[PDB]
Amino acid sequence: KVFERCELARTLKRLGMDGYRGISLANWMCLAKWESGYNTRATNYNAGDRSTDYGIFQINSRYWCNDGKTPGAVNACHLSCSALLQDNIADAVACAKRVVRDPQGIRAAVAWRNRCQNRDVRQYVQGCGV
Repeated sequence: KVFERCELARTLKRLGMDGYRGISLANWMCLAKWESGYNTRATNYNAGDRSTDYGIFQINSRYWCNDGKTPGAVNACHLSCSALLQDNIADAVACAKRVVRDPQGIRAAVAWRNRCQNRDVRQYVQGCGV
C-alpha cells in the first residue's frame, strides 16, 4: 500500500511514534518518505552484502528481520521480513522502535541524515491534524 501523507501521519500518531525516544512525528515522516515514498511493498537488494531492506522504513535483513537468505542475520526484532511488507504497518512500527532504541537512534538511517537532519521537516506533518 502507498500511504497518503496525512493518512500515514495519523497512523504513526495512533501507534505511539510521536516523540518516541525524543523523535518527533515530522522526523519519522521525513524518514519514511525518503526511504520508500510511503510504500509498504518497497524492497531493495544490496548486492554487495547479500542483505535486503524491507517496507515503509526499509529495515535491513542483516540486523532486524529474518528472511532466511541473509548471512549473519541477527533478527533483533524477532520478525519475519515478510511482516514488513504488509499493508498494516503495526509490525514495522514495533521494529522501527527497536531500531532507534540503539545508541545511534534515528541517526543510524543514512537516508535521514542525507535529507532530514538539520533541515526544516515540519512540512511533512503540516495540515494533517496531528
